[PDB]
Amino acid sequence: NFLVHSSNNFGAILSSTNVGSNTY
Amino acid sequence: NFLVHSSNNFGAILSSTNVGSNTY
Amino acid sequence: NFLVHSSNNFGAILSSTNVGSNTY
Amino acid sequence: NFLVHSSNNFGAILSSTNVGSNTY
Amino acid sequence: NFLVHSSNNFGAILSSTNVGSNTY
Amino acid sequence: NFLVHSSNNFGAILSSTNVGSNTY
Amino acid sequence: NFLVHSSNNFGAILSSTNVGSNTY
Amino acid sequence: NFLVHSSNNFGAILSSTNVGSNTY
Amino acid sequence: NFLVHSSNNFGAILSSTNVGSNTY
Amino acid sequence: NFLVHSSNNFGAILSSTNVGSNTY
Amino acid sequence: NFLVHSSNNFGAILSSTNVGSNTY
Amino acid sequence: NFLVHSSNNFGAILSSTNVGSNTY
Repeated sequence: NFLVHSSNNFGAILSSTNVGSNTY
Repeated sequence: NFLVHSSNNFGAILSSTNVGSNTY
Repeated sequence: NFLVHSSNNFGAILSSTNVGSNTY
Repeated sequence: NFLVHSSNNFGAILSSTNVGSNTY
Repeated sequence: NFLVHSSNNFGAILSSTNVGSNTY
Repeated sequence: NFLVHSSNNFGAILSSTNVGSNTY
Repeated sequence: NFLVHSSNNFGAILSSTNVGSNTY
Repeated sequence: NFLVHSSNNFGAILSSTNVGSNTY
Repeated sequence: NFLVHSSNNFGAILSSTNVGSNTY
Repeated sequence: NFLVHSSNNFGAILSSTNVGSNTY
Repeated sequence: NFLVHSSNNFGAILSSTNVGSNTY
Repeated sequence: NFLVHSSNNFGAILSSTNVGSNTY
């Protein structure tokens, strides 16, 4: 069992996450 | 069993996620 | 069993996800 | 058993997903 | 058993998905 | 059992996360 | 100008929507 | 100008929405 | 100009939304 | 200009939202 | 200009939101 | 200009939000 995980990133990443604004 | 996972990214990524704004 | 997964990205990606705005 | 998965992307991708706006 | 999957993309893709706006 | 995990980052990353603004 | 919209639902509704699984 | 919107729901609703699983 | 919006819900609602699982 | 918004909820609501699991 | 917003909730609400698990 | 906002909650609310687990 030989397992290899490779992740390479070379680009700018912009992330906006909004969770909420719910009225109950 | 030989397993290889390769992920390469070279492009700018913009992500906007909005979860919410529900009225109950 | 030889398994290889390769993912290469070179293009700009723009993603907008909106989940919500439901009135109950 | 030899398995190979290759995915290559070179084009700009724009995705808009809206789930919601349901009145109950 | 030799299996090969190849996907190559070179064109701009624009996708708009709207699920919702149902009145109950 | 041979396991290798490699993560390499070379791009600027900007992340904004907002959780809240719920009225009860 | 008098306008009235009335929607009444009394039956169980099951909806499954799958958008995707496209290879480019 | 008199406008009235009324929505009444009395039935169980089950909704499954899957957007994605696209290979580029 | 008289405007009235009324929404009443009395039934159990189950919603599952999955957006993603795209390979680029 | 008279405006009234009324939302009443009496049923249990279960919501699961998953955004992600994308490989770039 | 008379504006009234009323929101009343009487049912148990369970919400699970997962944003992430993306490999770059 | 008369404005009134009223929010009333009487039901137990359980919320789980996970943002993260991204590999770069």
